[PDB]
Amino acid sequence: TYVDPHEDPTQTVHEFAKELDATNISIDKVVGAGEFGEVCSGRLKLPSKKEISVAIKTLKVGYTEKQRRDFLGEASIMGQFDHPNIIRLEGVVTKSKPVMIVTEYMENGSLDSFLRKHDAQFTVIQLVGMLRGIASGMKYLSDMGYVHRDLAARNILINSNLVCKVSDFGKIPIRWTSPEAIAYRKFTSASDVWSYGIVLWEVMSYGERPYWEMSNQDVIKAVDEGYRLPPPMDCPAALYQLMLDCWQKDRNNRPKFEQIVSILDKLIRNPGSLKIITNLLLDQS
Ligand SMILES: Nc1ncnc2c1ncn2[C@@H]1O[C@H](COP(=O)(O)OP(=O)(O)NP(=O)(O)O)[C@@H](O)[C@H]1O
Ligand SMILES: [Mg+2]
Repeated sequence: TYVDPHEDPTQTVHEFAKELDATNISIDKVVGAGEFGEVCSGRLKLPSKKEISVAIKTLKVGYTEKQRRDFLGEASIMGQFDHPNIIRLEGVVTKSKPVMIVTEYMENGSLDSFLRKHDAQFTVIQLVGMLRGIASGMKYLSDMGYVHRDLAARNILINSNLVCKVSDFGKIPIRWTSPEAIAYRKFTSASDVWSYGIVLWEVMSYGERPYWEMSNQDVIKAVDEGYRLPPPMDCPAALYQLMLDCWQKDRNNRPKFEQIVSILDKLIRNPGSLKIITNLLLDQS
């Protein structure tokens, strides 16, 4: 079971995060920018003396106490999960400044941008492998009682071996959010399943934006009317059906993450199944 960080004296992070000795951290280069400061790549020397690659996020100089709480709050969530398809927290640095969060390094970065650089260049089995990993991570998160609420290809990271891992544990990504969650903030693991369907579409579309640049009001209305994203080019029928199933109007009719993992495992085991190949499309009822 997950425990929601919220009134601890200062750190609920140390309950779920190792304090690292900064002598064990080396910084290589800046690789991104976040809400709270820079993201860099580097190396961590473990207590066993093994050295691994890591991503390092720093809290900007002159941070507000709210910024520090939000920053470290991500770590306090992430550190509750230990799963091959959820980004691994190596630890935090809080006893010296800048404050740091250290995570496993993912060489190929965010999944959406990675796929956009490789349009039509992976096999269907490679894409299904990516999707299976994401579903497996979500199965564990849902098992722990955690609703992600931001599941999107931009919040999945991918490593040198194409292994995909759920990231971003911080209103309202409209394009990724279930109709009931938009309508009245009904967030459940079934709303994450909806989001997963959108990620499935993103992956099979090589990082096309869901609903393109449609007005948000039109995304909301169109989906409510029963319209759905169309099958990506050369999309296996099995995978488009899985998207449609994730996008059922009635949240109780959507598959559970365990079922999604099972469906994808069957496609991996019987790759011939993927050879059957399938503007918004109306599929009311
Ligand atoms: N563990 C990691 N390994 C390698 N690169 C990473 C890692 N974490 C973050 N990055 C890189 O840093 C970028 C920004 O980090 P991210 O976790 O997306 O923070 P953010 O606050 O969501 N900012 P953005 O995604 O740019 O709006 C990502 O797109 C990656 O390229
Ligand atoms: Mg991000």
